[PDB]
Amino acid sequence: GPGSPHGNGLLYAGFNQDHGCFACGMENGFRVYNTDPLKEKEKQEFLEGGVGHVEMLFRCNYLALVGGGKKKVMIWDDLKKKTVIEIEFSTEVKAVKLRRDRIVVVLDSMIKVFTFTHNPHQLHVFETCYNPKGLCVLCPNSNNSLLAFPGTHTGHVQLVDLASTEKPPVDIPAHEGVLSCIALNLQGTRIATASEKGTLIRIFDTSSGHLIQELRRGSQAANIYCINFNQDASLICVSSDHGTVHIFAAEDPKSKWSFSKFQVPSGSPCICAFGTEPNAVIAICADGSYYKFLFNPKGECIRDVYAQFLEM
Repeated sequence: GPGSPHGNGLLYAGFNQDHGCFACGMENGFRVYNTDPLKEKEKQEFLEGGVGHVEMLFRCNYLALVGGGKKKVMIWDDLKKKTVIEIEFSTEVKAVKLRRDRIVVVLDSMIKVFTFTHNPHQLHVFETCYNPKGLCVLCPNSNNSLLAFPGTHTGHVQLVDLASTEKPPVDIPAHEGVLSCIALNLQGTRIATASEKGTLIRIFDTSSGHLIQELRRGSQAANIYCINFNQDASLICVSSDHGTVHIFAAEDPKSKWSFSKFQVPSGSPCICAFGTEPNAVIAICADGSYYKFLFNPKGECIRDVYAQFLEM
């Protein structure tokens, strides 16, 4: 009985590519929500072993699930409502990423890439640094198969084009310190990264590896928990493990510092993404609380929605 941090069964929460849905991995299965307006869309509460990581690929009606036991990847067919592919590993799976034609499995010190077939065939293995958080982004766009992940050298990001594997990877010396957070924009053209120091968020071009914007979260260290771009990557939001969410101008900004910030009253970690409307940010906490805040560059953030999403 390892339980859950909040005693509510929630082991994992994450957004899909455009943040219109989020999924929770629970001790008894998984749950999927429409993000905004908040709506429960699927609840599986009778999956033995639970689910500790959930990846969504609704465009193909699939999810990828990591069993609570951490050694099985299960491809869930969301029309059939069942697992149709299982891959077992001899080490703990930290994350899984999907696109239409690839299953990407993130282990502690390597990333394995498979075909998305009834019998997955391993195509590539990329060594990483130790990667306990399972950092890895995979663009699902038809015309952008970017895979990016922490390189073996501390602070570096490796960028691979799964569509053109013979071209050499791009090696970004993103930070001096251990990487803690990596995020991809919706177009797959920009990645944002933070080290465990968490004072500076850096945005890089995914073709050249060049640094395009550095943002300052603060002068003191923080544990960065989530980063996400808005729809056109004109803004990013950044959350800490204390539940503070900063909103930055990402492109030729007035300031390197955030122009708006809010903090969820639990003081606990949240994931964050922009809502359906461009002046709103969604924050979701493992304690089961959902928040939608409005923002204005010259005003305080105000709370538009509060909900306990595990009560639908």
